[PDB]
Amino acid sequence: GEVRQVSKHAFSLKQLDNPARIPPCGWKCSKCDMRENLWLNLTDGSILCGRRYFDGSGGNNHAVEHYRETGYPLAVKLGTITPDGADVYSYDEDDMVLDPSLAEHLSHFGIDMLK
Ligand SMILES: O=C(O)CCC(=O)c1ccc(S(=O)(=O)N2CCC(c3ccc(F)c(F)c3)CC2)cc1
Ligand SMILES: [Zn+2]
Repeated sequence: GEVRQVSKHAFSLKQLDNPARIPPCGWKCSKCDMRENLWLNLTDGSILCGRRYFDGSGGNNHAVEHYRETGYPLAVKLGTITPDGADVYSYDEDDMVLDPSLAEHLSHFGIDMLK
């Protein structure tokens, strides 16, 4: 349906130790020159570009390629984080999802969504 369901990964997500401090702006894909359509993987804090859709819109597939190598399922679209939530995608469930632990998962990378 249209409503975003809770990811089965959200409660128990393992976030790796020694995370980067993710700034509030100015990000780049670590694999190419893209400065828009960037996805923060919530396990490892990688910042990588969104996929090429079958219409030829979107990025260079760096975040999806990283998922295929790591199995790390949850990513948040940088620039969509507000006090009211964010755009969160599950590669595993293949859907936009709700992460009830989003505030904690972002706080891991020094992101205060409330700000
Ligand atoms: O990228 C990544 O690596 C991570 C994010 C990701 O894989 C992903 C996949 C599917 C969706 S979606 O199902 O919500 N939807 C898919 C069609 C999109 C679209 C594109 C162009 C349009 F012109 C349009 F009208 C719609 C809008 C978004 C959202 C995100
Ligand atoms: Zn890229």
